[PDB]
Amino acid sequence: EWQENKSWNAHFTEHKSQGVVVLWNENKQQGFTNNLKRANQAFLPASTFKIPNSLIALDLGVVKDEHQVFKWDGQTRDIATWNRDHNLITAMKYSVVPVYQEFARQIGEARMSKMLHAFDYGNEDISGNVDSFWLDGGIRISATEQISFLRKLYHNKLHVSERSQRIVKQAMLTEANGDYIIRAKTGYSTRIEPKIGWWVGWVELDDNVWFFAMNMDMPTSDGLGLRQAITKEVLKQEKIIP
Amino acid sequence: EWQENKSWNAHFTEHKSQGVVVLWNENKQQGFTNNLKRANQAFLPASTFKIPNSLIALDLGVVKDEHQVFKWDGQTRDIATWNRDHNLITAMKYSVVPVYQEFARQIGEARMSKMLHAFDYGNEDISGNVDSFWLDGGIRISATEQISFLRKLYHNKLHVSERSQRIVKQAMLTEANGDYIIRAKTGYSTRIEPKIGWWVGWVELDDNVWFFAMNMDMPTSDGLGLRQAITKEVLKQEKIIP
Ligand SMILES: O=C(O)c1cccc(-c2ccncc2)c1
Ligand SMILES: O=C(O)c1cccc(-c2ccncc2)c1
Ligand SMILES: [Cl-]
Repeated sequence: EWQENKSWNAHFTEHKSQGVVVLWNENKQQGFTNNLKRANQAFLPASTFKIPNSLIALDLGVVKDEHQVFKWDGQTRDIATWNRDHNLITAMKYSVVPVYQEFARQIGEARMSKMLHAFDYGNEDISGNVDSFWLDGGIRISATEQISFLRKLYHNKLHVSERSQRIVKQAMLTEANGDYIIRAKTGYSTRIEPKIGWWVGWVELDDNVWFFAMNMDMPTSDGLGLRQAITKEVLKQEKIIP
Repeated sequence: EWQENKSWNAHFTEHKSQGVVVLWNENKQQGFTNNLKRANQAFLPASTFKIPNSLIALDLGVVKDEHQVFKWDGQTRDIATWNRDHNLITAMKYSVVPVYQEFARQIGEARMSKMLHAFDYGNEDISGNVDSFWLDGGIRISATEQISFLRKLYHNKLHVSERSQRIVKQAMLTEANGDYIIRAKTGYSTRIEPKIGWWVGWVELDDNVWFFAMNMDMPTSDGLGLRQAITKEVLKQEKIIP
């Protein structure tokens, strides 16, 4: 079941923003959120779509392994980190859109659609440009649906090879220490309203795993750092991390 | 290719200790150490042997995956974390000797011997008790030999399944942030003189990989923390980590 905790809103109001945090206790099979309605509100996935995109590219051979180099095309873009060669790890670390756009082109409209249906991903609607539908197309997904999708990935239950799912889980590595491990992916939807920021993944503990998925209104890029900051303060309140 | 940098000794002396640090730049294929002799002096692997031990156990089916639970045998031991159920992740995280002793028993002398030779691991001598040879048996490995093994693990070139190697590298995960990822294994040898502590692994960067292997005199358990502190103080000096 699910369960609402309005107290987390204090973290959002503390930063003069508003959004939703959704946690899932794998052991107890229980979910927690500050806003059950927005937890089920479907938004554009934006760069969080790089998870299923990576899975499909790997399983089809578009990506050989996490070391394959995808050379810069030479176009100077507003994000400096995008103007250099990348591999799967760095491409996901820096949310390099142009690399995954090339993945989607080679994947193809048809194969992308078939796989997202097998993943049961959001509304499964890729309408728009094959190389930007997750940014300005018709695909939509809610926070609870992210967790459902993420859970399949953790258990290697998605309909792709185990290898592909392990590699993507490796590429999602964000932070790790003696207390926890975080495998997650950021997102920043700016092309179509509402402008929001994503952060979806999970926290690995010794004896349990806490899946999470959060989105928040992001009218300007200054507040991107709040995606992780607000998430972590909820984790510290729930005593999941020191 | 190899170069000696006696300046690093300052990090050992300010802590009233002695030891060796060995670095290998994968891109440039160059190695650096503070003591060429000790870098090639072979010691007992101790708990660093849990890398090859895990690889063999996985490849033979002794360990099904990183989720298989290994039940505490109900015998109280002086290490609190050992009086607990474990999987490969927590077992390696907490150096749970009893769990790996059962691995070796199930693996068997013959298969254990055969595999270590394929790995070209240390002196490849499993002489002693199958359930403790890496602690008070005849097997020996030097810091430089550890790196040659670690490098084969990183490139999946060892004579075991790719999956087995990916799993162990996941279990080796120790620390991660926006600047680097560390996958390593600690060691603490006390049954045969000299008493030492190990730390072998590597640092993953965006554009390079730094392999490392260090051991230091450990007369008492009070200085175990210096294994990581000293190693990191060298990494900062070589500007491998901020
Ligand atoms: O957080 C993300 O996922 C993401 C993706 C693409 C671009 C940017 C971005 C845009 C402007 N200034 C800073 C960062 C962020
Ligand atoms: O650091 C390790 O890898 C390790 C492995 C096994 C045991 C111990 C140990 C033994 C006594 N007191 C404290 C710790 C340490
Ligand atoms: Cl990993």
